[PDB]
Amino acid sequence: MPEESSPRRTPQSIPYQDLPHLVNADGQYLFCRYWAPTGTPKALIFVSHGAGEHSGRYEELARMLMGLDLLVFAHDHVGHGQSEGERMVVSDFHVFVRDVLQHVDSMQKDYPGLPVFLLGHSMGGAIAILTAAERPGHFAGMVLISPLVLANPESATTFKVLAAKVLNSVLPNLSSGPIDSSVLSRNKTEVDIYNSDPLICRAGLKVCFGIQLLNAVSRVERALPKLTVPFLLLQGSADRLCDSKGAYLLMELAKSQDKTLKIYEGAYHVLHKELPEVTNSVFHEINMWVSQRTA
Ligand SMILES: O=C(c1ccco1)N1CCN([C@@H]2CC(=O)N(c3ccc(-c4ccc(F)cc4)cc3)C2)CC1
Repeated sequence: MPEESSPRRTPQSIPYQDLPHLVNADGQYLFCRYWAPTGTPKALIFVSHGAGEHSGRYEELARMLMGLDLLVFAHDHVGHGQSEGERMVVSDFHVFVRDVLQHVDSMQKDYPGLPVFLLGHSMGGAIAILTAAERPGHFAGMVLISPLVLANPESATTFKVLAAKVLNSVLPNLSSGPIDSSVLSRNKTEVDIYNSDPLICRAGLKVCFGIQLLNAVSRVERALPKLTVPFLLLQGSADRLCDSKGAYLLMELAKSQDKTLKIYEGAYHVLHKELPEVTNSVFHEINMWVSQRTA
């Protein structure tokens, strides 16, 4: 008599059968999160995290959105957090977009008729832009916190010089330095918390993953003229990763009839984990923007 194989587990050894999950098109398990209101939801909102992090970093923002009677959902992208995959490896950037679409499609089946929004930060913001561009007219709105639109010219040059070797030769272990958290938030407590979270990937960016991030920038650039979804764009002027010029480029090139930009003077990259004055303002502005577009 044949027997079923040992239960499939997260990279942290927890059986997926004990957790909310989804199996993507490549047969990889993605860990899922849900924050649902007690009544009937007004809308659905997908939360898209960035490179090296995971959906658990959005707990407070998700609970604020749930308090507005929206059903919030998320997953850890492939190679991240509690999902499967070689850490910070992706065969092609589109895998991230494909997986977001599968989860959105799955959720719209269980809750039909509801409008669906996207919220993304950094690489997760590039994913949100590409997801909306793939389905024009389908999403009710998008909230972008420092999206990857234009990379910091210094970081782009470093990755274009490191790609030069990998694209022309076989160098599977080639990597750049790790994500420097101290220059991504002025809130030292938040930097310390990020540095203490075991689910964050602290290794240096592999050149093959940096190539997929440069692909994402190129794809976002082509997608901008086709974007029509309503969006709220939050950007810090002292962003060392996602150059503020990209936020201005997104306001200029998108065709969306409903687009708004809020610049946070002197703020660093991670606006939702910045100084309390900035983070409180970010939560308030997202609350107002989504409240005005839901009923
Ligand atoms: O919560 C925190 C935190 C709290 C306090 C301090 O930090 N986070 C740290 C930053 N991290 C970002 C997510 C993401 O996509 N990152 C990233 C973006 C572009 C790149 C990029 C690099 C080179 C390039 F050429 C293009 C893009 C690299 C990484 C980072 C979000 C989570």
